[PDB]
Amino acid sequence: HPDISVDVLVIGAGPTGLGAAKRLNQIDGPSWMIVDSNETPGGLASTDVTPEGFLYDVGGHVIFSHYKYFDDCLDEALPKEDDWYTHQRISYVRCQGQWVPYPFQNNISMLPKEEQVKCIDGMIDAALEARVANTKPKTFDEWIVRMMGTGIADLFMRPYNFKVWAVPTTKMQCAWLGERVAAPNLKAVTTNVILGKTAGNWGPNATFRFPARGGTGGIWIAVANTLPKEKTRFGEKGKVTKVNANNKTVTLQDGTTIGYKKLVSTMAVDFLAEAMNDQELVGLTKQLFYSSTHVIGVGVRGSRPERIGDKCWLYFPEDNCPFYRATIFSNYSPYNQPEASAALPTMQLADGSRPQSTEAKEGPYWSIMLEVSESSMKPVNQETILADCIQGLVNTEMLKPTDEIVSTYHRRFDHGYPTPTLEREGTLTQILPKLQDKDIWSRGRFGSWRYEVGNQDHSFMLGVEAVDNIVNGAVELTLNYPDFVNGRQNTERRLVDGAQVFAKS
Amino acid sequence: HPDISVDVLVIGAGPTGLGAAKRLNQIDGPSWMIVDSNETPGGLASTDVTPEGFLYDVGGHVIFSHYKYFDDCLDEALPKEDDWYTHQRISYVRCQGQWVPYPFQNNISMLPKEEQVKCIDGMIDAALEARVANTKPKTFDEWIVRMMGTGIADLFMRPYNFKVWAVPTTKMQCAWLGERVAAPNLKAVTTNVILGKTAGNWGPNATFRFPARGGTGGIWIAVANTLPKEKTRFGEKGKVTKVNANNKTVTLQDGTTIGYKKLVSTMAVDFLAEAMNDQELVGLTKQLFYSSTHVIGVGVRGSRPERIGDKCWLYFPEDNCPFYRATIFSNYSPYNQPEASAALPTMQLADGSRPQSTEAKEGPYWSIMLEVSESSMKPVNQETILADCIQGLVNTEMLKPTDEIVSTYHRRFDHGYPTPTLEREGTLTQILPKLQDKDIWSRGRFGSWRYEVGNQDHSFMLGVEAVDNIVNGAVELTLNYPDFVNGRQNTERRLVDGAQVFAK
Amino acid sequence: HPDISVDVLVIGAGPTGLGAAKRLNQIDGPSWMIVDSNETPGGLASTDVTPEGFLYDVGGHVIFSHYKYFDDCLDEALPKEDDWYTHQRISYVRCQGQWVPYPFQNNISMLPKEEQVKCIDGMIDAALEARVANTKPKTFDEWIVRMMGTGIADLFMRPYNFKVWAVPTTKMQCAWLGERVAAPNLKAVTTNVILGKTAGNWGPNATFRFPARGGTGGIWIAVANTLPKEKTRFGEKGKVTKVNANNKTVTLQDGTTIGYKKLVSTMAVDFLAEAMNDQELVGLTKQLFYSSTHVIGVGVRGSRPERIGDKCWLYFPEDNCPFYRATIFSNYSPYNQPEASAALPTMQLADGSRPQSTEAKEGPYWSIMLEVSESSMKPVNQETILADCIQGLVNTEMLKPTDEIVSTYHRRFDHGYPTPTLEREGTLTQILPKLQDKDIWSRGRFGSWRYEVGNQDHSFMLGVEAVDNIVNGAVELTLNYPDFVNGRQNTERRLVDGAQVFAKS
Amino acid sequence: HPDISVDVLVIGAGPTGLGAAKRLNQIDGPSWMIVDSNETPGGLASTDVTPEGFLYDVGGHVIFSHYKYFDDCLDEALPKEDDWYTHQRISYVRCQGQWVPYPFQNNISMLPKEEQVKCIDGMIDAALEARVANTKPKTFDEWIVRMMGTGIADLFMRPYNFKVWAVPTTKMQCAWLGERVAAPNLKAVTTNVILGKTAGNWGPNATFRFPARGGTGGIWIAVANTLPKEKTRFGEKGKVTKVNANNKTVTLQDGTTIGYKKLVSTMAVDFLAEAMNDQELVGLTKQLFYSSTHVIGVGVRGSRPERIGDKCWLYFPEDNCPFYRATIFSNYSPYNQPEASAALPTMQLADGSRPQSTEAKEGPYWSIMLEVSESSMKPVNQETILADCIQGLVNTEMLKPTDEIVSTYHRRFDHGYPTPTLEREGTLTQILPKLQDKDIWSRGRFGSWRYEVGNQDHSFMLGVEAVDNIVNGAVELTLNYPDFVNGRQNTERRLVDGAQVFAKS
Ligand SMILES: O=c1ccn([C@@H]2O[C@H](COP(=O)(O)OP(=O)(O)O)[C@@H](O)[C@H]2O)c(=O)[nH]1
Repeated sequence: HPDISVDVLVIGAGPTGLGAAKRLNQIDGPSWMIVDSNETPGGLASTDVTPEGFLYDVGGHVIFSHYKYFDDCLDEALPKEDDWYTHQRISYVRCQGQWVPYPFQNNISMLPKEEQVKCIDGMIDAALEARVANTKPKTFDEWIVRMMGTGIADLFMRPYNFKVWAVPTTKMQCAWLGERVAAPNLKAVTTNVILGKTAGNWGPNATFRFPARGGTGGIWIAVANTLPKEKTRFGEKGKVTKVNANNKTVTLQDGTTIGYKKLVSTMAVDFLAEAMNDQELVGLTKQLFYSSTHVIGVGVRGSRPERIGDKCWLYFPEDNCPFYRATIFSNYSPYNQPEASAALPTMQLADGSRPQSTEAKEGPYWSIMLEVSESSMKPVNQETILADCIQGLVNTEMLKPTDEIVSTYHRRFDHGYPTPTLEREGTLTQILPKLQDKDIWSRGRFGSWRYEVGNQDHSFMLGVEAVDNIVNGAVELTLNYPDFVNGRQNTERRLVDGAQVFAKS
Repeated sequence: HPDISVDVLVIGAGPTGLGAAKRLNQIDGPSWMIVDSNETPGGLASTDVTPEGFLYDVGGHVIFSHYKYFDDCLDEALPKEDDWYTHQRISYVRCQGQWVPYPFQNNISMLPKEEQVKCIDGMIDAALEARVANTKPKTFDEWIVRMMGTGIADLFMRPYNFKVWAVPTTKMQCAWLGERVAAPNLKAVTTNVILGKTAGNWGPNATFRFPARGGTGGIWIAVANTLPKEKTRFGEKGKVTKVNANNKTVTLQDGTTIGYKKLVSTMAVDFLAEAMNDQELVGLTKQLFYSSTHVIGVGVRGSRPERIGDKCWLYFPEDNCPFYRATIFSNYSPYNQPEASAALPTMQLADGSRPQSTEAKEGPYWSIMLEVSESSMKPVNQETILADCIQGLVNTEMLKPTDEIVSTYHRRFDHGYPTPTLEREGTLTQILPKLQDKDIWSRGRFGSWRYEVGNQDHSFMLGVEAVDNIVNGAVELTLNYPDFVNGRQNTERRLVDGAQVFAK
Repeated sequence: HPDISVDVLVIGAGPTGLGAAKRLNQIDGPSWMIVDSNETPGGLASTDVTPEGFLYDVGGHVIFSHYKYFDDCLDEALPKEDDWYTHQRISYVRCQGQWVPYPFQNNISMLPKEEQVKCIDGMIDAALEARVANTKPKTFDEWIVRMMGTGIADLFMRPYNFKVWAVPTTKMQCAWLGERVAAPNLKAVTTNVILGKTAGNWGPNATFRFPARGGTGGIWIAVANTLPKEKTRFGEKGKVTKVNANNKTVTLQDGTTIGYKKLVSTMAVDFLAEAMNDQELVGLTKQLFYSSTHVIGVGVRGSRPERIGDKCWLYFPEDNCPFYRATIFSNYSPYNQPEASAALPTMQLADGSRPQSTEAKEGPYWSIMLEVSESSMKPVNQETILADCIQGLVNTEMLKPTDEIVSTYHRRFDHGYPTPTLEREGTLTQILPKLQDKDIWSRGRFGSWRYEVGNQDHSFMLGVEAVDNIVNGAVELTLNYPDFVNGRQNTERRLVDGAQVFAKS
Repeated sequence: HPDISVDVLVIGAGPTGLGAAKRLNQIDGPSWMIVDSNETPGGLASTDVTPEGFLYDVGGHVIFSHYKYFDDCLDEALPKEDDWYTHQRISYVRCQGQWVPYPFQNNISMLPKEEQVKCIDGMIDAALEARVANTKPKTFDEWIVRMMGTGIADLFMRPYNFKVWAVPTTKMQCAWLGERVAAPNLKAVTTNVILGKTAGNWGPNATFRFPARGGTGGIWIAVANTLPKEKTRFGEKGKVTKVNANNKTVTLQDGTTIGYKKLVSTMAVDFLAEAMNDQELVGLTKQLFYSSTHVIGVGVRGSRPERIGDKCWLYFPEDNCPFYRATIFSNYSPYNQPEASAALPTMQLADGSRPQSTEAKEGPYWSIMLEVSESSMKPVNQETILADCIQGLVNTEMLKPTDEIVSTYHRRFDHGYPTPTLEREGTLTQILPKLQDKDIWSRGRFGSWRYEVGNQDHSFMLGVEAVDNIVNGAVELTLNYPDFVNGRQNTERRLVDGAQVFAKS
């Protein structure tokens, strides 16, 4: 007999695991428990803070929900109006020393004239071939050339996507992008070139809210707080070291054993294979691909420069900086960095030289969060990446050479993005059903490895829907039909369902 | 305060209502109750019998299940292997003196060559056009011609569908057919023509099962029997006459009042609006279109003729018979008609003449079930339709003039098919949201009026999913996404889910 | 027996007849003569002069030669370099207050933006449609729309062509336009729009030459002059009144009769039929359609205005003027109008008002030549047309209200354009063979009624080739295969052929 | 100064040279003469006879004319009705034991059902792709696949064409085939498949005439006979050995020199380059490609067998025989082989065995003429080719093993077909104009190397038109525009033109 027995054990307390927990807690039927090796829940949706008081999320995190259930839980956890800030998405792409509104492909109008001709010519060729196309594109690259043409492909899509995905567009599938990659309309785009008009509204994150305190991690801390504490085990005491799939037993680092009837595993599935000592699973998970994410944080002295303004996040396709994206993190909340009266010495100027004075001085302060991808196809020198990011901020004119840096942050996240490679699905349809036969629901950004349903809401609902399948025979819609859930408002499932209304009387 | 109060009230005990009831019974949470004006549950999935002992379903009823949950409930209701008979899905199209295997286009080698030429030319035109198509068809008619070409459309799908729907194909939408591209398989069709080959779309793995006893209606009696009797109210005592949606009160014919928190209504939505005395909904539901169904049954003396053979159901595009479909119902179960030793007098011969003798003779017997549609655009003379069907049987060479008819059956079903008109969705998306705002789940063949999710399995699951929506916040997939549920096997939901395992 | 007998009789001494005569003269085999009712050769390629000394051709006459033989004859006729002036082929379209360089579509950058948008959108439709087109257009109108799209077609080619042909574009065939595919050059059009530029289809290479003296008519006087005078009969003495086909006899005004073995007739075929008293051919030729041409000339005082500049001919699609084309005729040669020292009084101001003085003043002078079409489908008030044209010049900003007009000219030419109606070929394939069965070669702008080979060079060569068919069995390429002769370098036939080189030895 | 001096020298007296000569003789202006290294004119349109009395043309030669001028000359040369026989083309393709009516691709209906499926499927794929194609095929092979599909390509077009052309279809251009390779109509072909109908009327030689005596060579002997003998020089005395383009002098084998002003050369252009001692031209002509033709003749004892019947010529794509074509030469004229009363011993049986006796027996007789191609890509064993042909006749059931052969013929013609390679036009555009600038008209099947205009009537007219260009400035239409001359009735040029009629008066 194990030290503990539950009907449903949940491994991991990032958004996916917390979703499972919240639904299990709502249903209030089967016995359950949730573990995490980190004292603080949140996973990749956590927030660090530097010794100088600058917060950094794990790169640009912005909340946009496809589901009422997710909204209910966020609202329950942070109920007050002042718990949140609402923002309009101000996003641009850096091209030829100018800012082009996102998305690039919908704003050819803001490019130099020569590039406009190249881009429109390409789009015209794409339009004409699309008129007689009877096959579907097989790769990301093919999709790009078919929907946008060579000009936009060469000028932006190919270099940008390598820079973020850390693999070439030719290596990726194209079934994942319905809600990620705007397909430009030939008429609309040439119309906007003629009129000198912009088109900045595409996509589900054109408007967003952000938590007032604690960064994104504050959401997940607060959501986890609504759970019955005795059913949680966060910390070294919650680290899973072994999974015995055959005896339905999990063993924690400190030796505690947990018996389960059903397992919801949200750890990276490659890690799960290893913990299962299941060599067949290990070899299959090794066929999957992922990129690592470097997050670099820079804290800067001074009121917000006019050149920065209300910008939220910014894309960098070009080669004068190593990061693919920058977020003006100080625009998301005034509590993402120190108050103006906080005294901090300058650590260095942006040009890398030492400050004239070592004296602690006041603010105000603003804050830039940078992301740099890494993979076996795109190596990164970890020792120079911080300095390279800062010089890149100078190169791109985000920072003046004389700007004063009062805080820095660098952290590498090994599992950053699950790459939509050509091989992904062939591999997953071997992995998942083999786990499913053992009553293991492997779910989440790396639990199920599907980026198109890899945001916080998707993740949370992967957890919720796993529970709903386990208990109520629900369809795992988010897991198996990304375009379906992303294309509709999912209003049916609520934090209070009829089951609870009826049972209360 | 009403005589009875329940959390969820279910109106109607056809497949849809029985689905709601089965799921509620499984969940064993909220209180509930199911009513029907008929003593026998089953609705349009019920079965009649003539005084001569010949059963007739409400027209051809062949089960193809898209759902494990539905299978679970059928298996539970009729668990024994000898409760069912299995058959291949054998069907033909009657055309120009031939039984052409379905699908029609793969079998046109049976037609005269000159006709084959016109068919192939038309399908070539359609394939060339499909190659450069950049719009979807807007009408059923457009969809038909783009798939088949002119000549083939004119021979089968066009005239057949008018005889079925009782409205022209030019007046119907085509989204209900699903997302498949409307385009010919030119090579498959031309290949069979070149080879002089025929081929039906059936075989050892393309089968259906039919209940051994009581016809299709036997399934629903069995399913209903698994319910707690006290939570059902079937018959005159269960007829709903008034629905006060603001009080959430329903009034029965005998005067009994039922209070509910949520209503699952499976009656025809047009009757619901009348029962609600809601003038806006009456006006809206009166904008929907439907056809009535005449079911004609003919019992015949003799062993099964070779010309009939293993045929299951048959299509009639031509105008030498009024029915659009015939079913050799005697092929579905031996118990659909009397045993061979049963003695019955001949009522008439197939050509209408009187029999030589009035004496009762033995069988064996076989049985034909016919369907004729009726709408404002296609009237039916109820006084001659039986005789006209029987003449139709002679014209189509199903019966010889000498065949001895020993039983006849005719019944008209007012609400038979809900029509996928071009206007349907424009109307439904005003009716359904309004009923939803009043906590009324109107669901079913005429509850929600969507033919593409209008079979027994869809109907059942419409009731199941409505309850799952009410209780567990489930998505109503069958209701809103027919292509979704029809394109996959729905395995997740079971008669025994985790929740019931953990509870015990 | 007739008064005169020849092998080959040529009726008409316009370019077609002169071509026939030049080839007969070169061949110097069969006997021949050429007659004309006019003492001056040239036909519709003649030139008038006003009492004030302003020359006017019969509307804008610009030579583009497809044939070496035609070049040879023009050179022989006017051999000196100073017999010609050379000009670039400079033309514009008057549209919405702008002079848009030709071709119209490559220059829509001059139009307002919202209109550019509508033009480009329509041309995009046209390009997409052209990509899947498997049929040839059947009318002029369909051809226009397929080449240009709706918006651009509505701005220029549609209203302009109605004003030219005096019949709707929907009533004309399109084979006469050549074999080129009716499809947009979308990239060239959007590229000039994107670059905001203009560009006409002329330059140092795209030029025409124009006779230094006597207008276009000086060419044909000089060509005719190389003929043996005794073989010509020009004037009232040369007017044909009767053609007896069955007897092969022609009768002139003064009662003179000419017998022939072969007849080359260049008179309007409908007139030929009348002259033949052939009721059947009369009935057929009346089924042909033609427009009449009003030529209006305006002589103006002043040096050439800057706004006019080097413009040569100009197109007018809009209805603020009755003319479809204007020519800056004073730009073709300084001898098309009086020298600056010549003195003329002002007849009226461009706004119609009387001049302040009636005194004769000096120049310099410039000159405008306008064309107005007329047909049953489009009447012309011959009494107001001059004044309407002059108002048109003001409306189109060609003339200021103050401009001083010193000379006016108006002449109506009954057979002006042979119309390429949908019916034209069905009628001509009945007419020409019947004439051919009688050894009658009916050829020329109205001799054979085919606009696409209705220019000076085509006409001249129609006569040349008819003679060559008569004598040497040559194929009549120009007559029967317009696309062939217009698409190739016609260098084989020369004014001096082997036959003449060999004979003189 | 040279021994002889003429305005126009014609080298070669095959159809092309005789065409030149006939026209120079009709014009009767410039002096001229014609020379040939052979005493009997006719070139590749000549006829041999075996010692046993069996005639053989140089492979299947059948007369079909696009030109009245050609007709006039044949009719003048052989004016009597009994000089000619008229025949319906009866032509088949040997495929899988069956005779498939010509053209193969229009008679899929005669193939076995399984092959019908493969062929139609292929034609369906081709039709669908052709619906959206916007590029011309570049190679013969591409054209084949595009117009007929892969089933017919593999079954018939690819093996058959290598077998005639002696190069693979991938090496040839496709601009030459308008009148040679039928493009099948999907509806028509599948309709005949369904109805079991044949379609055997395609093409310009569906009906033909053949001279009653002397074989094809009889025509050119008779045509040459109409020329002034003193202007001809045929035999060793007329063999050109040297051409000096700069001096415009030709040297014959016997040392005779001839000065010309204009040269019409009809010898193979590669021979001309060598004779010119012009290394640059030799180098260019070596870039052309040609196949050699082996003609094999077999005379057979017996009345015409029923399996042969009225067959004219037959095609053999299969590798069970070396010949690409067989002609039933005895069907063309009763005078192509001996009378029935002639006694001839049996030389061999068709199975290869010697016959019993040397007894000379009577006929009647019939005759098969076979063609085998050869090139550097397709060697032929000359020592066995006769026996291989005869065994081929047995494999294809044309001859029974016991058939008695009474005469055999074999001759190799070095230049047989000028191959339409991809490179041909590029090379000819460097060759022909260079010769033209030296007053050399190189014309004919190997004079100008263009197969699409390589028939007897084409060749003749290339000579006629060259003279017409030289004397009268005519366009050389056949040479430069094969589809033009092949698609029209060429009726204008006659043996008696207006010129001769007028001068005779
Ligand atoms: O059934 C047939 C027979 C021949 N050809 C083609 O026709 C061409 C010309 O052959 P033809 O015998 O008419 O001319 P010849 O070889 O005598 O020059 C060949 O190269 C073949 O490719 C064809 O398309 N279908």
